[PDB]
Amino acid sequence: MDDVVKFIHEVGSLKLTPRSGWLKLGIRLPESVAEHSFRAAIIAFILALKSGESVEKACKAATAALFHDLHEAREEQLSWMESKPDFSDVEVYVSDADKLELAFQGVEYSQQVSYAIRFAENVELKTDAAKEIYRVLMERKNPVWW
Amino acid sequence: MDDVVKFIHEVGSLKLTPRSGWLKLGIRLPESVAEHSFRAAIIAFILALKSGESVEKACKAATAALFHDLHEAREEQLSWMESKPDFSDVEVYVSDADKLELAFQGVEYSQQVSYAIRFAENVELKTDAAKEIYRVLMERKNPVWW
Repeated sequence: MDDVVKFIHEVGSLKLTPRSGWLKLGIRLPESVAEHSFRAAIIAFILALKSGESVEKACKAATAALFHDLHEAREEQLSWMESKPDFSDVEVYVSDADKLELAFQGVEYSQQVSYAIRFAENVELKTDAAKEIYRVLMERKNPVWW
Repeated sequence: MDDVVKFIHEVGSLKLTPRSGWLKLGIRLPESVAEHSFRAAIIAFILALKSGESVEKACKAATAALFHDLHEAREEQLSWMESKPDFSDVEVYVSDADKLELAFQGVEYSQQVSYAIRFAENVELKTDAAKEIYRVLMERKNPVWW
Protein backbone atom coordinates (compact mmCIF):
# COMPACT_ATOMS: atom_id res chain seq x y z
CA MET A 1 0.00 0.00 0.00
CA ASP A 2 3.08 2.27 0.26
CA ASP A 3 3.40 2.89 -3.51
CA VAL A 4 -0.38 3.56 -3.73
CA VAL A 5 -0.01 6.19 -0.93
CA LYS A 6 2.94 7.78 -2.81
CA PHE A 7 0.83 7.85 -6.03
CA ILE A 8 -2.06 9.59 -4.25
CA HIS A 9 0.31 12.25 -2.84
CA GLU A 10 1.71 12.50 -6.38
CA VAL A 11 -1.80 13.01 -7.91
CA GLY A 12 -2.17 15.97 -5.46
CA SER A 13 0.80 17.72 -7.24
CA LEU A 14 -1.55 18.34 -10.20
CA LYS A 15 -3.42 20.75 -7.90
CA LEU A 16 -0.12 22.62 -7.73
CA THR A 17 0.68 22.47 -11.45
CA PRO A 18 -0.60 25.55 -13.43
CA ARG A 19 -2.05 25.13 -16.86
CA SER A 20 0.95 27.10 -18.17
CA GLY A 21 -0.40 28.43 -21.49
CA TRP A 22 -2.44 31.09 -19.69
CA LEU A 23 0.62 32.53 -17.83
CA LYS A 24 2.04 34.46 -20.77
CA LEU A 25 -1.39 36.11 -21.18
CA GLY A 26 -0.90 37.73 -17.82
CA ILE A 27 -3.42 35.50 -15.99
CA ARG A 28 -1.72 35.19 -12.62
CA LEU A 29 -3.54 32.46 -10.86
CA PRO A 30 -4.70 30.21 -13.73
CA GLU A 31 -6.54 26.84 -13.47
CA SER A 32 -4.34 23.94 -12.40
CA VAL A 33 -3.96 20.70 -14.39
CA ALA A 34 -6.23 19.00 -11.81
CA GLU A 35 -8.95 21.61 -12.42
CA HIS A 36 -8.65 21.15 -16.18
CA SER A 37 -8.90 17.28 -15.85
CA PHE A 38 -11.89 17.64 -13.43
CA ARG A 39 -14.01 19.46 -15.97
CA ALA A 40 -12.64 17.60 -19.00
CA ALA A 41 -13.80 14.33 -17.26
CA ILE A 42 -17.31 15.64 -16.78
CA ILE A 43 -17.32 16.91 -20.48
CA ALA A 44 -16.08 13.42 -21.63
CA PHE A 45 -19.00 11.86 -19.69
CA ILE A 46 -21.42 14.21 -21.53
CA LEU A 47 -19.78 13.56 -24.92
CA ALA A 48 -20.07 9.80 -24.53
CA LEU A 49 -23.78 10.04 -23.45
CA LYS A 50 -24.53 12.37 -26.39
CA SER A 51 -22.73 9.95 -28.74
CA GLY A 52 -25.08 7.09 -27.79
CA GLU A 53 -22.92 5.45 -25.12
CA SER A 54 -24.25 3.72 -21.98
CA VAL A 55 -23.75 5.43 -18.60
CA GLU A 56 -21.22 2.68 -17.75
CA LYS A 57 -19.13 3.63 -20.85
CA ALA A 58 -19.60 7.37 -20.22
CA CYS A 59 -18.05 6.72 -16.75
CA LYS A 60 -15.10 5.06 -18.42
CA ALA A 61 -14.63 8.15 -20.63
CA ALA A 62 -14.70 10.33 -17.51
CA THR A 63 -12.08 8.20 -15.78
CA ALA A 64 -9.87 8.00 -18.82
CA ALA A 65 -9.99 11.86 -18.96
CA LEU A 66 -8.99 11.99 -15.28
CA PHE A 67 -5.96 9.74 -15.93
CA HIS A 68 -4.99 11.47 -19.16
CA ASP A 69 -2.90 14.30 -17.66
CA LEU A 70 -1.46 12.49 -14.60
CA HIS A 71 1.97 12.27 -16.33
CA GLU A 72 2.30 16.08 -16.13
CA ALA A 73 3.21 15.68 -12.41
CA ARG A 74 6.54 14.45 -13.72
CA GLU A 75 3.60 3.86 -17.54
CA GLU A 76 5.94 4.04 -14.53
CA GLN A 77 3.73 6.33 -12.44
CA LEU A 78 1.19 3.50 -12.88
CA SER A 79 3.55 0.58 -11.97
CA TRP A 80 1.43 -0.12 -8.83
CA MET A 81 -1.14 -1.59 -11.18
CA GLU A 82 0.02 -4.84 -12.79
CA SER A 83 -2.65 -4.20 -15.40
CA LYS A 84 -3.39 -1.73 -17.24
CA PRO A 85 -6.97 -0.49 -17.66
CA ASP A 86 -8.31 -0.54 -21.22
CA PHE A 87 -9.34 2.99 -22.24
CA SER A 88 -8.70 2.66 -25.99
CA ASP A 89 -12.34 2.77 -26.93
CA VAL A 90 -13.08 6.09 -25.07
CA GLU A 91 -9.88 7.97 -26.10
CA VAL A 92 -11.87 9.79 -28.79
CA TYR A 93 -14.13 11.31 -26.08
CA VAL A 94 -11.08 12.21 -23.94
CA SER A 95 -9.32 13.92 -26.83
CA ASP A 96 -12.41 15.98 -27.71
CA ALA A 97 -13.28 16.70 -24.05
CA ASP A 98 -9.75 18.06 -23.38
CA LYS A 99 -10.10 20.48 -26.34
CA LEU A 100 -13.62 21.56 -25.41
CA GLU A 101 -12.50 22.14 -21.76
CA LEU A 102 -9.81 24.46 -23.18
CA ALA A 103 -12.37 26.29 -25.29
CA PHE A 104 -14.74 26.74 -22.31
CA GLN A 105 -11.89 28.16 -20.24
CA GLY A 106 -10.77 30.43 -23.17
CA VAL A 107 -14.32 31.89 -23.37
CA GLU A 108 -14.35 32.33 -19.55
CA TYR A 109 -10.92 34.01 -19.34
CA SER A 110 -11.78 36.23 -22.33
CA GLN A 111 -13.78 38.45 -19.87
CA GLN A 112 -10.43 39.34 -18.14
CA VAL A 113 -8.05 39.21 -21.07
CA SER A 114 -9.71 39.40 -24.52
CA TYR A 115 -6.94 37.46 -26.23
CA ALA A 116 -7.84 34.27 -24.25
CA ILE A 117 -10.53 33.74 -26.86
CA ARG A 118 -7.79 32.63 -29.27
CA PHE A 119 -7.49 29.40 -27.28
CA ALA A 120 -11.16 28.64 -28.06
CA GLU A 121 -10.90 29.43 -31.78
CA ASN A 122 -10.00 27.05 -34.60
CA VAL A 123 -10.34 24.04 -32.30
CA GLU A 124 -10.38 20.81 -34.32
CA LEU A 125 -12.85 18.28 -32.82
CA LYS A 126 -13.61 14.77 -34.11
CA THR A 127 -17.05 13.85 -32.82
CA ASP A 128 -20.37 15.38 -33.83
CA ALA A 129 -21.33 15.64 -30.17
CA ALA A 130 -18.24 17.75 -29.52
CA LYS A 131 -18.87 19.92 -32.58
CA GLU A 132 -22.49 20.61 -31.46
CA ILE A 133 -21.45 21.68 -27.94
CA TYR A 134 -18.64 23.80 -29.45
CA ARG A 135 -21.02 25.59 -31.80
CA VAL A 136 -23.40 26.59 -29.05
CA LEU A 137 -20.45 27.62 -26.79
CA MET A 138 -19.17 29.95 -29.49
CA GLU A 139 -22.62 31.25 -30.46
CA ARG A 140 -23.47 32.28 -26.87
CA LYS A 141 -19.94 33.25 -25.63
CA ASN A 142 -21.69 33.71 -22.28
CA PRO A 143 -19.99 32.23 -19.19
CA VAL A 144 -22.68 33.71 -16.90
CA TRP A 145 -24.61 30.52 -15.93
CA TRP A 146 -26.33 31.72 -12.72
CA MET B 1 -27.55 21.98 -26.23
CA ASP B 2 -27.92 25.41 -24.55
CA ASP B 3 -28.60 24.03 -21.04
CA VAL B 4 -25.68 21.57 -21.43
CA VAL B 5 -23.39 24.55 -22.33
CA LYS B 6 -24.67 26.47 -19.26
CA PHE B 7 -24.00 23.37 -17.07
CA ILE B 8 -20.41 23.08 -18.35
CA HIS B 9 -19.77 26.78 -17.60
CA GLU B 10 -21.37 26.11 -14.21
CA VAL B 11 -19.05 23.10 -13.53
CA GLY B 12 -16.11 25.54 -14.15
CA SER B 13 -17.27 27.60 -11.07
CA LEU B 14 -15.99 24.74 -8.87
CA LYS B 15 -12.49 25.77 -10.01
CA LEU B 16 -13.31 29.11 -8.41
CA THR B 17 -14.85 27.72 -5.21
CA PRO B 18 -12.29 27.32 -2.32
CA ARG B 19 -12.45 24.36 -0.03
CA SER B 20 -13.36 26.78 2.77
CA GLY B 21 -12.32 24.81 5.87
CA TRP B 22 -8.65 25.59 5.23
CA LEU B 23 -9.22 29.40 5.15
CA LYS B 24 -9.49 29.87 8.91
CA LEU B 25 -6.14 28.04 9.26
CA GLY B 26 -4.51 30.88 7.41
CA ILE B 27 -3.99 28.93 4.16
CA ARG B 28 -4.52 31.69 1.62
CA LEU B 29 -4.82 29.94 -1.65
CA PRO B 30 -6.34 26.57 -0.69
CA GLU B 31 -7.45 23.73 -3.06
CA SER B 32 -10.70 24.40 -4.89
CA VAL B 33 -13.73 22.08 -4.79
CA ALA B 34 -12.80 20.94 -8.33
CA GLU B 35 -9.29 19.98 -7.15
CA HIS B 36 -10.72 18.06 -4.20
CA SER B 37 -13.22 16.15 -6.49
CA PHE B 38 -10.40 15.43 -9.03
CA ARG B 39 -8.30 13.55 -6.52
CA ALA B 40 -11.26 12.07 -4.62
CA ALA B 41 -12.39 10.52 -7.99
CA ILE B 42 -9.02 8.92 -8.57
CA ILE B 43 -9.00 7.66 -4.88
CA ALA B 44 -12.57 6.24 -5.38
CA PHE B 45 -11.27 4.39 -8.49
CA ILE B 46 -8.44 2.90 -6.35
CA LEU B 47 -10.81 2.03 -3.48
CA ALA B 48 -13.18 0.17 -5.78
CA LEU B 49 -10.29 -1.80 -7.44
CA LYS B 50 -8.85 -2.67 -4.00
CA SER B 51 -12.32 -3.78 -2.85
CA GLY B 52 -12.56 -6.36 -5.65
CA GLU B 53 -14.51 -4.29 -8.18
CA SER B 54 -14.10 -4.49 -11.97
CA VAL B 55 -12.41 -1.59 -13.78
CA GLU B 56 -15.83 -0.72 -15.27
CA LYS B 57 -17.29 -0.34 -11.72
CA ALA B 58 -14.19 1.48 -10.46
CA CYS B 59 -14.84 4.03 -13.29
CA LYS B 60 -18.37 4.44 -12.04
CA ALA B 61 -17.03 5.19 -8.53
CA ALA B 62 -14.68 7.78 -10.03
CA THR B 63 -17.52 9.47 -11.91
CA ALA B 64 -19.86 9.40 -8.96
CA ALA B 65 -17.08 11.15 -6.92
CA LEU B 66 -16.77 13.78 -9.67
CA PHE B 67 -20.52 14.48 -9.54
CA HIS B 68 -20.72 14.39 -5.75
CA ASP B 69 -19.75 18.02 -5.06
CA LEU B 70 -21.25 19.69 -8.17
CA HIS B 71 -24.10 21.14 -6.02
CA GLU B 72 -21.57 23.35 -4.18
CA ALA B 73 -21.56 25.68 -7.25
CA ARG B 74 -24.96 26.77 -5.98
CA GLU B 75 -31.43 17.55 -8.89
CA GLU B 76 -32.13 20.81 -10.72
CA GLN B 77 -28.54 21.43 -11.83
CA LEU B 78 -28.96 18.02 -13.51
CA SER B 79 -32.37 18.72 -15.17
CA TRP B 80 -30.71 18.46 -18.64
CA MET B 81 -30.61 14.72 -18.06
CA GLU B 82 -34.07 13.14 -18.08
CA SER B 83 -32.47 10.24 -16.24
CA LYS B 84 -30.67 10.00 -13.64
CA PRO B 85 -27.51 7.86 -13.53
CA ASP B 86 -27.51 5.08 -10.93
CA PHE B 87 -24.58 5.57 -8.54
CA SER B 88 -26.14 3.96 -5.45
CA ASP B 89 -23.87 0.96 -5.49
CA VAL B 90 -20.58 3.01 -5.52
CA GLU B 91 -21.62 5.69 -2.95
CA VAL B 92 -19.65 3.81 -0.28
CA TYR B 93 -16.43 4.33 -2.30
CA VAL B 94 -17.30 8.02 -2.88
CA SER B 95 -17.96 8.64 0.80
CA ASP B 96 -14.65 7.02 1.83
CA ALA B 97 -12.68 8.62 -1.05
CA ASP B 98 -13.91 12.12 -0.06
CA LYS B 99 -12.67 11.57 3.53
CA LEU B 100 -9.34 10.08 2.45
CA GLU B 101 -8.80 13.01 0.00
CA LEU B 102 -9.29 15.33 3.00
CA ALA B 103 -6.80 13.35 5.05
CA PHE B 104 -4.20 13.40 2.24
CA GLN B 105 -4.58 17.17 1.93
CA GLY B 106 -4.42 17.59 5.78
CA VAL B 107 -1.08 15.70 5.83
CA GLU B 108 0.18 17.83 2.88
CA TYR B 109 -0.87 21.18 4.38
CA SER B 110 0.56 20.16 7.78
CA GLN B 111 4.06 21.09 6.38
CA GLN B 112 2.87 24.77 6.20
CA VAL B 113 0.50 24.91 9.14
CA SER B 114 0.91 22.08 11.69
CA TYR B 115 -2.72 22.22 12.79
CA ALA B 116 -3.91 21.02 9.32
CA ILE B 117 -3.13 17.52 10.57
CA ARG B 118 -6.30 17.70 12.66
CA PHE B 119 -8.32 17.33 9.44
CA ALA B 120 -6.60 13.96 8.83
CA GLU B 121 -7.11 12.66 12.37
CA ASN B 122 -10.07 10.69 13.71
CA VAL B 123 -11.42 10.13 10.21
CA GLU B 124 -14.17 7.50 10.23
CA LEU B 125 -13.97 5.26 7.12
CA LYS B 126 -16.25 2.33 6.23
CA THR B 127 -14.31 0.10 3.87
CA ASP B 128 -11.26 -2.01 4.68
CA ALA B 129 -9.57 -0.71 1.55
CA ALA B 130 -9.97 2.85 2.82
CA LYS B 131 -8.75 1.93 6.31
CA GLU B 132 -5.59 0.27 4.85
CA ILE B 133 -4.67 3.30 2.73
CA TYR B 134 -5.40 5.58 5.73
CA ARG B 135 -3.12 3.58 8.01
CA VAL B 136 -0.17 3.79 5.67
CA LEU B 137 -0.85 7.53 5.03
CA MET B 138 -0.71 8.21 8.75
CA GLU B 139 2.28 5.91 9.38
CA ARG B 140 4.43 7.64 6.72
CA LYS B 141 3.07 11.24 7.03
CA ASN B 142 5.37 11.93 4.08
CA PRO B 143 3.93 13.96 1.18
CA VAL B 144 7.32 13.95 -0.62
CA TRP B 145 6.57 11.51 -3.50
CA TRP B 146 9.34 12.50 -5.97
